[PDB]
Amino acid sequence: ESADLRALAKHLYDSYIKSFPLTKAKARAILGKTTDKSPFVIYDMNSLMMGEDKIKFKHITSKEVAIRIFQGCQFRSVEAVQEITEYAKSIPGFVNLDLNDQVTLLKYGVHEIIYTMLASLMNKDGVLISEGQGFMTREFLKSLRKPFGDFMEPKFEFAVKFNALELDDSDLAIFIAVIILSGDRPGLLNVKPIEDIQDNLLQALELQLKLNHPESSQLFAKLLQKMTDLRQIVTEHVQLLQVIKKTETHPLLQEIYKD
Amino acid sequence: ESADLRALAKHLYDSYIKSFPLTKAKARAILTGKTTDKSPFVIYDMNSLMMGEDKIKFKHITPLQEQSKEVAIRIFQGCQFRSVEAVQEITEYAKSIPGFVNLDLNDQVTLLKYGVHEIIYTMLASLMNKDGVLISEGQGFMTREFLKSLRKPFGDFMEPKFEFAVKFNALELDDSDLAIFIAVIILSGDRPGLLNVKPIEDIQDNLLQALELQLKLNHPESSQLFAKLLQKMTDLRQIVTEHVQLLQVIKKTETDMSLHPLLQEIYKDL
Repeated sequence: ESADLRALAKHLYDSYIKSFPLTKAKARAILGKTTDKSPFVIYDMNSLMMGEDKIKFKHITSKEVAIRIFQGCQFRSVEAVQEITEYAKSIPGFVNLDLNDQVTLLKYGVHEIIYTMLASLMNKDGVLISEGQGFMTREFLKSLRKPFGDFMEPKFEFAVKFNALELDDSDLAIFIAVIILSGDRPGLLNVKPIEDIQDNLLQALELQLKLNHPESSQLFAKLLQKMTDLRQIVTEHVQLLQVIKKTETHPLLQEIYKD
Repeated sequence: ESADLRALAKHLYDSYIKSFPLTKAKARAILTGKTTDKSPFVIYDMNSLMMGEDKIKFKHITPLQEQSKEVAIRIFQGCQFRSVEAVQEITEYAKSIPGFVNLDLNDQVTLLKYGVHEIIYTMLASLMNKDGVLISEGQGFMTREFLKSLRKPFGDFMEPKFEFAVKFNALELDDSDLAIFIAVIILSGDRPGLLNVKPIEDIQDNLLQALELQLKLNHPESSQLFAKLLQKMTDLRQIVTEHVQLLQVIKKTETDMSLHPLLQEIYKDL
């Protein structure tokens, strides 16, 4: 009954809160009033350099600033992937799946989930970095050299539209689960169970959206159609990655942050 | 009330039958073996193609020297004007979508500019099965294999269409479903360049409501089909792009073959 879907909804939520440090609620308060610890604003080359100094960076140390930002973005991408992999393991039924299938789903669902949540740390003027301690302005990012100047923009554009839906953490938890249980990933050895689980997640999400957003007409449908926006954001990111790789192309560091 | 939603479904289904000669119902009866219709002539090779001309009448593109005005090109020019026809048909359909003609002239053109092809492959599926596709109103049937064996660049145009058609057809949707779905596709508020997005989103929202009702009523047992169908809109975007790159390869592999102006204009695309 309803209960069953809510139980699953509460579960994914609590699981989402444990797996992810910076939630959308927290990020919003930061982006948002809660004035008494405003983030360090990076909008300048000097801002950046004071920032790397003042604020905390576990990924670095004459090498373009542009190239050191893009790399950073990647380093952070790899952290999120572990957070996501742990959360996926809490989705009822995910572990019982063929181990290879689990790997393929994660392998293809990671970018989509990464960008969905990035929107939670974004607004039309910038993004939260250093897991909330900072805020890199959109203008500063768009301001980087040729290939690197337009690498976050497509993401900011998606964020503005996705955020229009005004979803919250409890909404997003079920949503990212649906994305992981995608039966159309290439190489899947057994689609039925995956598809059988996404179906159950889709009902939980639909009910969750309806109880959580009575007035928000057909929100379920609008969210599901934003899933194309992501696919395009993903296809489009691997393309710049192509370009770049014909700019830049440590050996041990390259192995950890492969794709 | 849902009564307003059913009326809307009934209305769109009606305009759909009126705007599209070859429906899915007719397409299937011809493909499966029903007496309600006749058998198609099958084009599975170079010679069936030859024989295809007499029997099957298209006039579109019939002979132009040996396979030199290449069977490939000839088939392509044909598939071009068929596309042009579909566009006109989808255009006529769109005019009946409540509210669509009441929008800014600029947006109407932009909605069709981007919705047309997504609709063409959605509907083209009804004319396909893992083995081939109906051509010339269903009079003919061209094999997936004949089509994949063409000149280096043209043997790649239809495959991702078949690829999509097989999974999409797995949904077992009928004409009453597609009419509302096709409507939704057109009323896409996120199209690039839309001056007014709001009037459009309010119309799609109602259509989404109509489609949502339609599915659960027409497909009682097919769980979450509504979400399953919406997610299909993704495979559609990839069909389009995938194809634009090919049109770009064509535009210069063959500088002697012409592209229909209509199709050309709709192409400063996505």
